[PDB]
Amino acid sequence: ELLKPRTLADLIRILHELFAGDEVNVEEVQAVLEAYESNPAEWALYAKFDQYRYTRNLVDQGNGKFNLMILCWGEGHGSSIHDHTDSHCFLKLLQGNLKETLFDWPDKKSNEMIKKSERTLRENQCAYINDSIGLHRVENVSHTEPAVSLHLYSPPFDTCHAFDQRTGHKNKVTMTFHSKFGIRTP
Ligand code: NI
Repeated sequence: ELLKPRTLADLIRILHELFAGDEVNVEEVQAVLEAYESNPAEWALYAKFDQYRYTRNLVDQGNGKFNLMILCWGEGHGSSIHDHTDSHCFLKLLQGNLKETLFDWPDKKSNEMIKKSERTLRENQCAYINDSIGLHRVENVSHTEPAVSLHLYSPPFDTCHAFDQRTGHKNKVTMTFHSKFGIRTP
C-alpha cells in the first residue's frame, strides 16, 4: 500500500521501499511526494541559503538508487535551462512558489529557444520531468518570499547540461552540493 507520509523521515522510509527494485513507478512516487504535508521544522536543517544563487542540499542517498535533496532559492534566484541526464526528476514545493518554463530540445541550427509552456508550481505540489518530456528552467520570481523545494533524481547524477536560450548551444556543468546531511560542504 502507498500510505500518507506522516513526516519527512516517514517519506524517506517510504521512498526507500518504492526504489527497492530496479524500476520506478513514476506516478506512485509523485503521489507519495505530493501527499507529504511540508512541515518546516522537519527540513529546517537542510534549508541553507546563499545570498547570490540557489543551493543544493543533499538529504538522502537512497541506498544508491536516488539522490533526495532540498534546493533553497532566494528571491529572484533561478536555474539555467537544463536537462536531467537520462534520469527521473521529481520536484516538490516545500515553501513558496517556483515558475517552471518548458522548452523543447534544440535542433542543430543555432536559433532562439522559444518556451513551449510555463506554469507556477505551488506549495506541496510535485512536478515531474525527464529528458523525453523536454528541458526546463525553474525560477523563484518572487521579490519577497524564498522558495524551498525537495528534489528526487533517479538514478543519481551530478552532471547535466545548461542550454543558451539564444542559440540552443549546451555546455556540460558539474553540480556540487552546498551541504550534505545538514553539514555545510565548502
Ligand atoms: Ni531541473
